[PDB]
Formats: sequence, structure tokens, C-alpha cells
Amino acid sequence: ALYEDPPDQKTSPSGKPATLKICSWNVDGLRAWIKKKGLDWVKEEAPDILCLQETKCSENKLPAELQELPGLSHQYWSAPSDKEGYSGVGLLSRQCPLKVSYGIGEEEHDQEGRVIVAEFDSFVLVTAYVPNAGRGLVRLEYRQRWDEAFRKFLKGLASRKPLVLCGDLNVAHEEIDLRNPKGNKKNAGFTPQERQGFGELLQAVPLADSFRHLYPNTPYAYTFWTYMMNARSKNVGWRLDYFLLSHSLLPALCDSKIRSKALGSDHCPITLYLAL
DNA sequence: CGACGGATCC
DNA sequence: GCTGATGCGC
DNA sequence: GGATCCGTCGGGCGCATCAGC
Ligand SMILES: [Mg+2]
Repeated sequence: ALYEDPPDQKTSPSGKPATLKICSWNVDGLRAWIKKKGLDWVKEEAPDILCLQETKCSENKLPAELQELPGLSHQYWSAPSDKEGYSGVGLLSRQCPLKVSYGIGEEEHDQEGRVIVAEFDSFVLVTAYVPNAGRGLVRLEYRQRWDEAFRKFLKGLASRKPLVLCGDLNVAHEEIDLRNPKGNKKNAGFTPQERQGFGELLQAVPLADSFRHLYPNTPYAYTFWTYMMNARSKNVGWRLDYFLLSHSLLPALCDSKIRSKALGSDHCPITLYLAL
């Protein structure tokens, strides 16, 4: 079954207007994505903050088109050392953040280029590219260890102002979050271990899944489709990309969108509207 | 990782 | 410098 | 004997490195 994201709701339950628009996108190769016109779509979307995953691009190789973004002029990039064509995340913002950091504790040593933390006036933003369990689950145990380290890192951050965590969390939380739950229960992204880690993330920090909070029973809503076997044209997909919010931000929540039609990667953008 | 072949269920 | 094969991970 | 289950198989994408010229 195909899916049509509902219209943008731009006012909070309190009646406050959205003042902040955040877009998150696993671009599956930033240089390729730009050649496939992904930046033209960002311009049409005009977010205040853009978070990117799988840039697969060290900062010296960023295309000049990224120098041409006057409304997203504060840019922060992270890539892993000695593994440049993998991972990589970016955060681009209209306003300058108060603080920026990289990693979840030991990036000066680990340097994975998967997490960026940016503190703004009223909230802390984290964008993440969560490590894949891999074909045949060969990296599932590392993913479980990373999950636990990430949870405890985030619990620390949420100690002060509210948290917004966005990005490719590389798990479909529940059966409604992918088209083939039963066939994928032993595949990366839908193992009981990864699903449980996502549940623990929500409970331990604590965080709410913005999209599911708003649309708790909506099926066929995905953010990823394999390039293989024309899966996207059939909407055989997974919901891997999320906006998770501290409970204290839920009165600020206007909408959480899935931009199904934006091409340029095997994930589509997701967009958050907050009334701060 | 979805398509597919083959086994199992009533 | 440039192409395309191969490797590897998603 | 249609629906469901389950294990196996081939493989699209992007980017690095390499050989060759
Ligand atoms: Mg990917």
C-alpha cells in the first residue's frame, strides 16, 4: 500500500505557532546526493536546521554548492578517520549554536563521525547515524554495546534543557514500522536486540517518538527503501529515521513529517515543526 | 533485504 | 588525470 | 489447497583503491 503524508500542522496544542523547522536526511553519499539535486529540495523545504547522515565525505571534499546556503551558514561536519567513504554526519543551522561537540564520549580517540551535539538557547539537538548490525548480523554485538553507550551519554545531556534527537537510528521499532516484519526479524534493523535497545532509549532518557506520538496507528509510513527490486515504487520500506523529544518538549510539538517524494538517496527527508 | 522455492497448517 | 574493475559496507 | 512460514539467493547503490595508460 502506498502512503501520503498528511498536511503540515504548524501550530502547537497550546495554539502557539511553529517557530522552528528541523530537517533530517540520510543522504547516502553527500556528493552523489548533491548531483541528484538533493540541495534543490532542501532549498524548497527551507529548514532552520538541517541534519545529514552518511555524508561519506571529508570536509575538504564538500561541494562548493554548500558554500551557497546563506540561510544555513553555520555548518558542522564530522567524518571518521581512516574510513572516510563511510559514515559522516553534518549539521547546518540558520542561527549559531551555543556549543557544538562530536561523538558520544571518546571521539578524540574513537573518531567515528556518527554523532553531533549542538546546544541552542532552549534545547539540545543531537543528530546520529547509528551503526548498522550488518549483513548476517556480524556487527550486532557492537551495535548493542554502542546502543548502551549512547543511551547513557544521552541521559547525561538531558540533565539540563530538553533534548531533540534526530537522524537515522537504524531500527524499525515495531512491526508497524516496516512493510515485512516477519521476514526481517533476523535482519539488521529489526532484530529483537535492536528493537529492545530503541525501547530502552525511550524509557531510560526518557524520550518520545514524535511521529508515532502524533500518528500512533498509521501504517505504511517509511523513511527507507532498498535500492534493490524497485522497493520504493512498491512502498516496501522501513521507518529508520526519527525525531525523538524530551517529554517537556511535547507541548512544543506541532508536527513530524515524512517527505516521501524527495528523491536523491535510499532514505527520504523527515521534518520537525516545533513552537519554541 | 525482497523475491522466491519449498515445507507446514487445517 | 581519467576510466572502470574490484572491494566493501549499506 | 490457499495462506503462512522459513531459509536461501542475487544484488542496487556510493565511494575508496588499484591498474593501466
Ligand atoms: Mg545507508
